[PDB]
Amino acid sequence: VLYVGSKTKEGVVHGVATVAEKTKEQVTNVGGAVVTGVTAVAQKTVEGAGSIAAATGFVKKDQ
Amino acid sequence: VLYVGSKTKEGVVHGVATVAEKTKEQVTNVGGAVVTGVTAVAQKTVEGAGSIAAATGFVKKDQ
Amino acid sequence: VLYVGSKTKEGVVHGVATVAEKTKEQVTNVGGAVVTGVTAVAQKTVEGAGSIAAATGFVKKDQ
Amino acid sequence: VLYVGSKTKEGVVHGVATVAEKTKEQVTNVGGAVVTGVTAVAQKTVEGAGSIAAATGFVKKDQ
Amino acid sequence: VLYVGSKTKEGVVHGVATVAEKTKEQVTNVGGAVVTGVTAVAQKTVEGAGSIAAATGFVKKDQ
Amino acid sequence: VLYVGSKTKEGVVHGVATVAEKTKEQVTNVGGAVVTGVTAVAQKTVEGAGSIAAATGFVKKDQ
Repeated sequence: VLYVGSKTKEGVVHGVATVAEKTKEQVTNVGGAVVTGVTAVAQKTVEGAGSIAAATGFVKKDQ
Repeated sequence: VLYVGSKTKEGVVHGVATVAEKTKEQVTNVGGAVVTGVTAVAQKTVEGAGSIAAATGFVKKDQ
Repeated sequence: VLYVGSKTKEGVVHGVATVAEKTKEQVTNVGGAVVTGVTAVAQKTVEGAGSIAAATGFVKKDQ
Repeated sequence: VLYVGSKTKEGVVHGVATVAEKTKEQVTNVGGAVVTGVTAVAQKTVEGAGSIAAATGFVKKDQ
Repeated sequence: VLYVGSKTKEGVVHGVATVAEKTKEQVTNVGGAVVTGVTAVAQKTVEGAGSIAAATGFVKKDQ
Repeated sequence: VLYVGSKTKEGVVHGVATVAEKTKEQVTNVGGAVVTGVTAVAQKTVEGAGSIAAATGFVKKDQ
């Protein structure tokens, strides 16, 4: 018995109950980015950059 | 018994109950990006960049 | 018994119950990108960049 | 326009999301009654006795 | 316009999200009554006795 | 416009989110009554006796 990786739990979501009552919901975007309504998300990365809900703007490079 | 990778659980979502009552819901986009309504998502990456709900804008490169 | 990869669970979604009542739902796009309504999605990548719901804008390269 | 019975809603269940993870579940009965696991039930009675989940025991009448 | 019964809502359940994780669950009954696990139930009665989850015992009548 | 019964809401349950994690749960009954786990229940009665979760014992009548 070495158990280098034994019974683990990483990057895990469980047992989520959610209600959302909304009569009106609007999103208006003119350029850029909008991220809305992220729920019950799990991720695991090995040797990388992990972004869950990352809104980024204009990425310009002018020479 | 070495169990290098034994009984694990990574990048996992389980047991999610969700209700969403919305009489109206609009999204208006003019250029750029919009990400909405991501639920119960799981991902695992090995040697890579993992993005779940990533809205990015204009990626320009001018020379 | 070496069990290098034993009984594992990665990039997994299970046991999801979802209700969505919406009388009206509109999406208006004029250029760019829109991603909406992603639910119960699982992915695993090995040596790659994994994106689940990634809206990206104008990717220009001018010389 | 009299609208004696207009747009009503009585004895109604709507928009229910439910998850139930149970590895083991036993019921042992020796006489009597057992009622278990009633979900999302609606009833309307007019001039009567309405019982949804009513477990009753030995109803004896000896003379 | 009299609207004796106009737009009403009585005996109504809506928008319920529920999760239940139970590794073991036992019920042992020896005579009598047991009522368990009633969820999202609606009832309306007119001129009657309404019981939702009513466990009653031995109803004896001896003469 | 008389609006004897206008837009009302009576005996109503809405917008309930519930999680319940229980590794073990036992009920042992020997005669009598047991009522457990009633959630999100609505009732309306007109000219009657309304009981939601009413456990009653031995109802004897001896002559």
